[PDB]
Amino acid sequence: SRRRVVITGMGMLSPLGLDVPSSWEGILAGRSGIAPIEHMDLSAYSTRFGGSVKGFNVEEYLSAKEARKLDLFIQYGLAASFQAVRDSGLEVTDANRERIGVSMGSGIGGLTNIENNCRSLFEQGPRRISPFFVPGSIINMVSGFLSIHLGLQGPNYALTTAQTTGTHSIGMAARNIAYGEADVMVAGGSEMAACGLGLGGFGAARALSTRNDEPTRASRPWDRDRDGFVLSDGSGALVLEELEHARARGARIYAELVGFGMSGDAFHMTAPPEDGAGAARCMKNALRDAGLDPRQVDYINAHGTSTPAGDIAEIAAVKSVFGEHAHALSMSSTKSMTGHLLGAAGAVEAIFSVLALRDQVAPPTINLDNPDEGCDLDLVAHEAKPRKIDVALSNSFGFGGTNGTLVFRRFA
Amino acid sequence: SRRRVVITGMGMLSPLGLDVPSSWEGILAGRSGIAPIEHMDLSAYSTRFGGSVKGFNVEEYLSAKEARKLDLFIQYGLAASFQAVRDSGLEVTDANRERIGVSMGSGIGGLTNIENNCRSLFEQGPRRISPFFVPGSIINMVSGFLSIHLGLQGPNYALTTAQTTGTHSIGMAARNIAYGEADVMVAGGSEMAACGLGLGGFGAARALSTRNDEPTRASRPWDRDRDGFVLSDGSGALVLEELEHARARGARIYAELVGFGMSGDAFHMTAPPEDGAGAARCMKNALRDAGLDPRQVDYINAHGTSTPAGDIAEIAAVKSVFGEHAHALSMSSTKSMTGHLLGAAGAVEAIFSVLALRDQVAPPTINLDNPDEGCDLDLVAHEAKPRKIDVALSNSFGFGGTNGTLVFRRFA
Ligand SMILES: CC(C)OC(=O)c1cc[nH]n1
Ligand SMILES: CC(C)OC(=O)c1cc[nH]n1
Repeated sequence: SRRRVVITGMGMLSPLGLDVPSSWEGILAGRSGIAPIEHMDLSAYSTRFGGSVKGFNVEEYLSAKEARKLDLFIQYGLAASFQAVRDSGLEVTDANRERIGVSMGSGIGGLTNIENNCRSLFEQGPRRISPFFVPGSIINMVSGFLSIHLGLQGPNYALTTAQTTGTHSIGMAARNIAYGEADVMVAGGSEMAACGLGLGGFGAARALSTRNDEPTRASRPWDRDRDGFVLSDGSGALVLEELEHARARGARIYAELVGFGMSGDAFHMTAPPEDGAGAARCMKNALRDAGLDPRQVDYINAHGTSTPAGDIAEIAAVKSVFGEHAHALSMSSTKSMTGHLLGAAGAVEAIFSVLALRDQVAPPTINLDNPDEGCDLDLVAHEAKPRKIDVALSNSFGFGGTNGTLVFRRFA
Repeated sequence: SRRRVVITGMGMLSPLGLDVPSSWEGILAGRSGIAPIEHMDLSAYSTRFGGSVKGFNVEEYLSAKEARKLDLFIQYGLAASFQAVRDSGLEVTDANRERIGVSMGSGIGGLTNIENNCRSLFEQGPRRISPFFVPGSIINMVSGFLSIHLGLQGPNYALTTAQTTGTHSIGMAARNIAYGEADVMVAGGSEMAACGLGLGGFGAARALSTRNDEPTRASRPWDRDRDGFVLSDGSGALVLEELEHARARGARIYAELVGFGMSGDAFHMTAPPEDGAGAARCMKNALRDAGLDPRQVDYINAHGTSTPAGDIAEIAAVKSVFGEHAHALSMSSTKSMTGHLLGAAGAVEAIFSVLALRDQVAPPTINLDNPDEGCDLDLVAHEAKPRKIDVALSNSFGFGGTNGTLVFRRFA
């Protein structure tokens, strides 16, 4: 028998807010966080908008001198991590520091910093590269810096599974705890790929919406006029904790993490199978892991990226796993409002699923004006829907056909 | 509960060879794979040599049309993976495809492809960025592409823990199998960071040997005249398999994976603690996980990077863990010959530890002409040493204070 894993702290930066409550208020209000990007010249680019973190002050977390050593994706991950630990009320001691670890990841990592160092290298040569370039850019430095700042000596690692990172990081941190390798883990993801190589890279593959004239309507999952995903920045972190450890210190418990599934499509480098067969195996794996019947699922936070192929494949997977119950559950994409935070998408979407359980409200899919052929489920179009939610599922699918599913249940 | 995990296949690209047998021959001969770098002009750099993969032909594995879209680290990862799956004799079928996954990691990933696309962006513009930029450069796509080519539908992910990547990848893939998430995993790492940004960034940190006049003598772990690590390229992959699954099909078993340790130092972004406190915690976790008496350890494949602080912290950790027995075991650094493959270092060094068990020989630490103060263990100076080896341990330490230990033993 495994130990049980509960959520006792959450932290976030998103295009809707600098913490969880501000973000969640934007989610329930149906607000968009998408705007034209201000921090660079995008004249030559086919996409000029995305979800930026507005008003972030790294000096609430680090000295200006510490912060100069670290890429934005690392600053964002540290901010979500410090928020989640504070939110949990956990006290790190000599008695428990070896039982507390970190799994914070990223899809694309230190693109901005690499881009800024390339400028210096071609302009002036290698003498102008920062001494902190390597440690300040590598994906495991959110886990490393957090562990150094807080004295965490438990398992210390980072996942990178592109758009699935946040979901895999959380699920494998839950495994660490379930099988007794740690009592507490800080887990999630962070991303800041709005540089030329990000917008340019995804733009070259024709993956991005180009609705430059109306950025707030660009992200429209399952709508007949969708034209690709919206690139967004930010971070999510959750304090995962063994149940008996949480109860002993009187921790506030948001929800229980009951299931985790993984699968590979083994199909294509960027496209899903049109029946979403890998996403179907993943969800069934997560439900078998939790000991749940499909009929017990009330709410799905979809991957729902606003791509032609992805959105439909996910409807097919849900119809196949849930049969008739596909028309009773509610499913929405919060990416209609946040855009796609890539490696952080699963971390902020885990937090939205947990708060959907806490508040007993399904977040809306905004911009769902004309649902496409076969998109006939309850996708919570336009407006938040209060409803009963005992079980919430969160899905992430990524480049390489790598899939993750998390199942959260109410804890009483 | 926990199932046992064995090694049934191995694969490698290194500075010593284009497969496992050729690389291992070089190891037991005391041959250096370090040479002046040919593929670019380094006259502006303080380090002008390293361990390149010499004479690699990707058209032994993949069409030139596919290879053109993939960073070298992906090419190197696929080559090692294809060798390991063939070496295992495993047949992938509809009956087992959902039970075979992959965890191939990298420390920095597609830095050469990123540097080339940065040139295009700055010298020309974003219209010249490759449509294959993202899927040809991001770390999770060795796992991605390998699943696509072989039809692997099991757990599909990637670790990024800097110089610890290869050791954590193998260790967490063994956990997947032990706990029933998969019956087979392809696990290890790949690196190719030998571009301007890579040599420049490690250069800016003064981390690299500048022994340009004698490259084969630069990597000299525990020697008094060491002056930093040597940057090297390549990949290691291993087929991990549940014991009864391996027995059922009549697999050739190289060794058993009995122990895995993780720990965080929580000390510094890049420097080890002088007493090797985090390495010592990590090795003790691994030895308890394996159900062993520390006096059972016959051979240690050291991290042994040839840095002033790293090499001596590692002696201190070994003396603390093993006491008087630290004088009876043999410890060596294969980095003396290969240099530091970073994210792949733990993967090739796991394979070198397994072959030390098959052939009952400790690989040499070459270049160890004048051992430093307190470096008075058996460090197998100059020449390979045949001896009894029932238990072999492989250590990796990384930036962020991330630590990993693998314990292997002989199997009936
Ligand atoms: C991103 C792509 C590889 O996957 C999807 O969009 C998807 C949707 C349902 N299953 N996979
Ligand atoms: C890579 C660096 C942070 O750590 C080491 O070299 C080391 C040696 C013993 N403990 N850690």
